[PDB]
Amino acid sequence: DNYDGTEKIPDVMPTKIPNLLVNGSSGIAVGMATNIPPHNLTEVINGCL
DNA sequence: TTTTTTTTTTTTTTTTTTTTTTTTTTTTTTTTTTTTTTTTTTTTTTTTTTTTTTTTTTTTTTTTTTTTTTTTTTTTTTTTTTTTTTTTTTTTTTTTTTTTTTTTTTTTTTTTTTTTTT
Repeated sequence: DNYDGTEKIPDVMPTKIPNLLVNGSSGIAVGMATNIPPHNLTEVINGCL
């Protein structure tokens, strides 16, 4: 449920694409900090297979 | 195949101008110091009956020096003109209202790289 409690939000998307490796990410947390480069979708799917 | 003319951007560094850091003078601003106002009470001042011996005004008459007085000639007063100040129509500029068009900034958090100082 959302902040008001009047509507629902997904906890996680049911992805088919490996979005983390594919599109990458970059963010600055208080203690941690992530920096993940993008990747090619065909190569990542071959690795998954 | 060798040799000859011309064209411009650079070795440029110096003159002129512009931009950017500076600090004397009249207009603000916080402080201390002197003018205003309200209570207590307090000896002290001040309002009001009675008696009293006083000292200045009103019977009457006197004069003299200020009140009569006329007249010459000044000189303040009034007239016109022009300048200086005051005051009010006129104009200009700016601000606010509510729907529109556009934009612009300050910080956390981590991790890695430049970019100065020691």
